[PDB]
Amino acid sequence: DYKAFDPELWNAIDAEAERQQNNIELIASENVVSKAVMAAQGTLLTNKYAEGYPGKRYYGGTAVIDVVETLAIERAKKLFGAKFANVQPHSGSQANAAVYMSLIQPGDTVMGMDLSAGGHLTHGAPVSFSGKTYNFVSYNVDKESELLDYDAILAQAKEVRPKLIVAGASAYSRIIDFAKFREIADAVGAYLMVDMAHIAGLVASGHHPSPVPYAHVTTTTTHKTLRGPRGGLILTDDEDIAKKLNSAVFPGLQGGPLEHVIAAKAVALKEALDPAFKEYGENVIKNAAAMADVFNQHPDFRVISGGTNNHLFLVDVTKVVENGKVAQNVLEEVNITLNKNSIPYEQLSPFKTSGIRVGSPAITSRGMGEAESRQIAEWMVEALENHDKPEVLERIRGDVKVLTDAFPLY
Amino acid sequence: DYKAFDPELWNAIDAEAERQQNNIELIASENVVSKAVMAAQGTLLTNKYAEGYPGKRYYGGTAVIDVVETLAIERAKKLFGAKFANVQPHSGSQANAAVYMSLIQPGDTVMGMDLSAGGHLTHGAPVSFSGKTYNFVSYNVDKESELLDYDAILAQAKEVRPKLIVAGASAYSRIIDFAKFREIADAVGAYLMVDMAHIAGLVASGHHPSPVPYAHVTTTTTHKTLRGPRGGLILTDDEDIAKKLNSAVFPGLQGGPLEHVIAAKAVALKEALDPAFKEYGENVIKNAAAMADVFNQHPDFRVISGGTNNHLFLVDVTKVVENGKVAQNVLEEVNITLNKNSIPYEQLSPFKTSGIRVGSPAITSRGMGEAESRQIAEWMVEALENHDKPEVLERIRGDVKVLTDAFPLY
Ligand SMILES: Cc1ncc(COP(=O)(O)O)c(CNCC(=O)O)c1O
Ligand SMILES: Cc1ncc(COP(=O)(O)O)c(CNCC(=O)O)c1O
Repeated sequence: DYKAFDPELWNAIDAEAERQQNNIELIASENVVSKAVMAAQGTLLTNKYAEGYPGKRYYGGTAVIDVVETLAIERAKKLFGAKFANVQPHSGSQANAAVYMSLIQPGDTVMGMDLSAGGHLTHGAPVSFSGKTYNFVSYNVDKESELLDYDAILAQAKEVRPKLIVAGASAYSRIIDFAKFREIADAVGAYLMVDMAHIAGLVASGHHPSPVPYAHVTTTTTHKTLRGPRGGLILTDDEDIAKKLNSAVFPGLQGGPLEHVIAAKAVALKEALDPAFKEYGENVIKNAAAMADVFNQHPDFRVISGGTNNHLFLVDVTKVVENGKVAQNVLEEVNITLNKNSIPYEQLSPFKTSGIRVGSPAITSRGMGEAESRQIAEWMVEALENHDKPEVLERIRGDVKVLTDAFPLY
Repeated sequence: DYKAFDPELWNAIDAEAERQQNNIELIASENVVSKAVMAAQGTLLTNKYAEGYPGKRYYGGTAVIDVVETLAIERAKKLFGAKFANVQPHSGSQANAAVYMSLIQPGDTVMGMDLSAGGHLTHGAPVSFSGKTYNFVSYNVDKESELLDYDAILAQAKEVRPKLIVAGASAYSRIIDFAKFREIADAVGAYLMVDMAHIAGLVASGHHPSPVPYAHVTTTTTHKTLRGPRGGLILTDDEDIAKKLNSAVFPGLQGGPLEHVIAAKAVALKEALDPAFKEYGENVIKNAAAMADVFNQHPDFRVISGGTNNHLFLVDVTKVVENGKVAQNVLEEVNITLNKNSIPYEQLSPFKTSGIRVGSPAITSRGMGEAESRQIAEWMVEALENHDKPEVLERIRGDVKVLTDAFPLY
């Protein structure tokens, strides 16, 4: 009945479902969640106000909510090996804000990865509250290797004297050495915060090393590789920091939490505890590597750092099309959606960029394997090399429908 | 059948659905959303990253999200009579942070309603980002009348000279005069921001005059009287302000918006544009006045300000029990949920308080009318008077059950 009351809206919703089905989604930060995760978010837990924490709420009627939120906290702790977790943050951005509010004061100096080399807005962009409220100094990757250089970062930290060093990225493909990051922090008396949003699913699956034992605080989105609902999570092993973080999230930054989304976080966390989640990780890794190999081997394309050891990579497209916006547009013409992306030391406009970013998680969740991944990468190459040949694009689009038909979304 | 995979979680959701069904929910900030609102939040829109705004997004394949977000925006504009809307804020709290970021600077001075008299945490509590970043100086209500004194407030503003005045409350039962707050702001060169979270539904129905033509910026939750999903929303008629508001929400404070929630916002807003929504407004007013009438007349209970012209009211219970907190524990024992609440010039610990806050929107959304409202108040009065007599509560509990069964939740 309700779809009949509001056809403009439900038309659009059904349209997005079909668009997800008919597109090869390579946006590295997307995934395809389980029906269970969506169903948890679609429940009447949305009607409950629950300011406060389990056992100390500011409203009655919260005993069941407590069981739910407590499930979520305990499942995170268990899955990531942390002594404390906070599952209330609305987003990754909010989780990160809460941590800054807990460990440093406005105007304090913070080191963060450079936007262009893979850092997130909340790691010090001047347009973000992060850059506005704190004095962020950025570190980069090496210009020749495109890898983190832990000695250079140490040398810079010794000069800069930060209160906090932030590690983690949106577009770095290689394994990060968290033990080195903590060594660096320790050497200049800084806190270390790790934002593992992109890699949390791989930390869970055993395919990326955990920052949890080395960071004072670890943040993540519950979406992305962890294949959860859209939201945030915070972890730590320090009881005192945990009190500060809890106060920072509420009443410091947020009001009432989204308990329906929290339910959905509990769902996702239990899915990631299942042994099958190790299989998903292994496949995420293989699928991304297979796609990258195609570009490595092709002479007109270069993969940043020469490859990947996680779920994503970047490709410099500028020998074949003008810039990354162009490549993003062309691939979209063949129902392959990704995002243009700055590469390290990017020479072009931020609105244009020299690169594209590709990820495996969504296709891996639809059940695709190495060969499909390889084929996709061939079609991307082919579409960019023939971007001005409508007839080729038309043909690729049809080949892609065969593949999407063959691995249905749900 | 995924519920079989996680029975702890899903049993808990069932428990909460039965708690909500067998409970008279009088927490004034709660409501009961339509199946359609829940369904929209349970969609696969949760899979989609949409940093940016309609037409100017960071990622590809966002043409359908844009239709959905544009519906929410267009509906908020039609419904509230505003020229601009931003529907991305994750919460009421995030919405208010964004306005401050847009209109004033850290350290600037702001007047907002005092917490004891029903201002919100984000209107200046020293444990909120609001009081930590900006110099909040509170106005109160008259000590006698327990009403807002616009003369007193004008004079205080003339001493204080705030950059911004914030009006709106979580616990004031009377009409707020937004024309007066704007003439007050105007007299000192201040912006006026109204946070209408509690009354947005009544504004929507015509039962409370609107702040929108008087406030430079209006904020609200989408949950509460507007009967929508948990979320925030921001309105203005000034274009230059709108641009800032948008930059503040993203990349200023947030990252990716919750487009499934935004779909749900769109749903709720079309519901509120339906002429049936005015009938709901009407009953919300009446049901609250009826529950309030019972306490006025009872000699052991005073109702703050003497009564109400909106969806809520406060009651001093200290005659009959020690404090608000105790009231709340007792009433919960008969399946009546509300919250303890400071009364103006609260004497007692804020962990205790002298009052209860009562609201009609949830019970009105279940179909109850004046007789049931009145009866519910009788039951409350009765349970507080008989608070250590378990055989009585047991009886009230049973009579409550008849009424909850009679007005089933969905
Ligand atoms: C590392 C990192 N941290 C925080 C966030 C922010 O999360 P919210 O959008 O939930 O605020 C992101 C999003 N990154 C977007 C991307 O790479 O596509 C991120 O990659
Ligand atoms: C006036 C007002 N403004 C903002 C908020 C905060 O919204 P979020 O909780 O979505 O951040 C509230 C919550 N008020 C809680 C209550 O009345 O019980 C509020 O009452």
